[PDB]
Formats: sequence, C-alpha cells, structure tokens
Amino acid sequence: AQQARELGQSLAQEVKAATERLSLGSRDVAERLRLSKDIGRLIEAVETSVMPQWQRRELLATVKMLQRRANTAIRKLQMGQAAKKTQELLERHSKGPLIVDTVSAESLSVLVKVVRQLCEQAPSTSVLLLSPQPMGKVLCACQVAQGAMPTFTAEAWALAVCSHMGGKAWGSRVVAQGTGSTTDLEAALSIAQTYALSQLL
Repeated sequence: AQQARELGQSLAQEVKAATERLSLGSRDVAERLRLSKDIGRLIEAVETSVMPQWQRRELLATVKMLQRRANTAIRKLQMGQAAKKTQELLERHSKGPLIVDTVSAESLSVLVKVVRQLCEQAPSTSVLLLSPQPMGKVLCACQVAQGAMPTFTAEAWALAVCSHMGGKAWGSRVVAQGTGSTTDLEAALSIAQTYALSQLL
C-alpha cells in the first residue's frame, strides 16, 4: 500500500527525469533508442504496478507523451543522417536509369530511408544499395521505380542479391531488403546491376 505509493512516486520522479532528458535529448541515436526502450519497459511496469488509479493513469499520460516525442525524435534524427548521406551520394552520381553502389550505414532503417529519399528525388531511376557491417555482415535495400516495367520486381532482385551471399530477402515488387555475408562486395554489386539491367529491357 504505502510502499506501492512510494514506488509510484519514485517512478514519477524517474518519469520527470526521463522527460527532462528527452527535452535535453541525446546526440547518439543509440542512446535515443535506449531511452525509448526504457519508456516501453517503464510503462509496462506502471501498467501492472500497484498505486492509486488517478495518479497511475495521469502518469501513464505523461509517459505516453514521452514515448511519442522520443520515437518521433529518433525518426527525425534518422531522417537527418539519411538525408545527409543521400546528398553525399547525389553530388557524385548522374541520374541514370540505374544506380548500384554501396553506402556506409549504421542500421537498415537508415539505409531504407536513403533509398526512399533517393527514389523520391530521382523518380525515373531504380536503386539498390548495400551496407557493409562489421565482422563480414552485409545489408541490402532496393526499390524499383514506378515508371519501370512491371516485369522488373524488387523482391526477385534482392532475392538474387542476398541469394548469392547466402542471406535472406523480403519485400514486395516495389521495395525489398535483405541480409547476407560475403567478402567481395563488388560480386554482389555486379550481380545486382547485371540482373536488374537484364530485366530493364
């Protein structure tokens, strides 16, 4: 009873600290993700915690706000880094029919955002990108232009790509993503561009 109320008060104080941290925000995306996870776990604990109902649900309101602004913030920061790298690749490539290259990324979400921005700004171009990860792992994301032939499907594209790397692929005809592991990146890049060109007839 009293102990539960005290714990709830501590949680609220903790909640206040978390909110302050959020206002402050964090430069590292990883720390932003960690904060969102702390929000989810904390809300789950409050859900089954013992305390007066009014305070419990009032705090639930505050913390749900905290999660919305936290997740919105992390999504914005990923959009920022993805935009910067997207411009970095835009400066040196021509808007050809097909652009197949590699870009350094920290997570697959950011890579996907790069592909979507790139296709949004170059509508008549199909895109595939690979990201090297430590310890030999490799990520893949690709998107096919809407104007492109329907015979060209992204899922089969990344399907062959990761299929050569022994990985896995998933998506739809328009967008696809996958994982693999291979020493030579130019082999996967060459297979992707070869296949895609073979379809683009």
